[PDB]
Amino acid sequence: ADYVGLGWLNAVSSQPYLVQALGLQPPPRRVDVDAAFRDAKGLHGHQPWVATPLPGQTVRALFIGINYYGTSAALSGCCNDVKQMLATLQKKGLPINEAVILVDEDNFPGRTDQPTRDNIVRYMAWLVKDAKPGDVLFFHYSGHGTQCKSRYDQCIAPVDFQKSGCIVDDDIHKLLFSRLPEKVRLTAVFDCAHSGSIMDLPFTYVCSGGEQASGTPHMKRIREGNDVLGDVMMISGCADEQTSADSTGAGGAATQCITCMLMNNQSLSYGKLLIETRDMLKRKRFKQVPQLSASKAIDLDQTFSLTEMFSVDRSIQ
Repeated sequence: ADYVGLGWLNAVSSQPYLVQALGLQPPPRRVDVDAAFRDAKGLHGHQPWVATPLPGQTVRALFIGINYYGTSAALSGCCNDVKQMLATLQKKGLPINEAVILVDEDNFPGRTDQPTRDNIVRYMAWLVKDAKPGDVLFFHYSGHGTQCKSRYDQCIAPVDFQKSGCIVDDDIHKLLFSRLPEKVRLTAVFDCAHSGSIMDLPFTYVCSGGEQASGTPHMKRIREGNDVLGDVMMISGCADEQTSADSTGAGGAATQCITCMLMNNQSLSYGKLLIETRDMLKRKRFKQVPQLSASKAIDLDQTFSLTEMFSVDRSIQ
């Protein structure tokens, strides 16, 4: 229960790891959200550490890390990403009331269960089911992203995807984002080397190579219409959108982005902080740059946090 003390902040690798593309999958079993929320009743997490509670706010968190041990899909770094995520939240004192940890690593302290399709679906429902105004939700996934046939969709691969199929981004959006009420904040981190999904969110900002701290970044609308009431922030990695003057991938970029953002001790804005994070990723030889997506156009002059509602950038329709 002292994840920092186990070396999970400072004594594990924070370097890129290899992620070879999973390859096209057969059609998945689409989510019945009713069943998911039914099967979530009676599910519970545990308090992973003690920290100073935030008055008027409760914090819930779901962490998923999948290494696919023993298979041709095996990855070396995804459970290690969850280690770093947990230790960073502990170091920064996020007062998590209930956490669920779905990892396939044995002897992982605090592990709740295996990251199978059915567990991922029902625990995604668990994360959002009790959400009241002021609540703070946190979600982290590190594992394969790929594509699956319809009846292509972007999807994530549970540890038992070979038997149970994948989970479509469209269904993740419905489980995690669509059922939040107003005045609830969620942060979702998706560390997928080979899916460019932003989980169908309407606004995004990519911190590409030409951005400068002395610039004035804004999010942009990329989808018409919106079904998310809550304040959802997503961090992922993507290809640099700056044109260069000059499948296998690097895993771990999104996790390094969020942990770096949190480890910065200076209360920087979203905008300034993403520049620092972009520079870190390049330094450490990651392929990706930071991508911040959201359910509202966030004013990037707002201070980064996990806990606060967004200040809306009224310049973005």
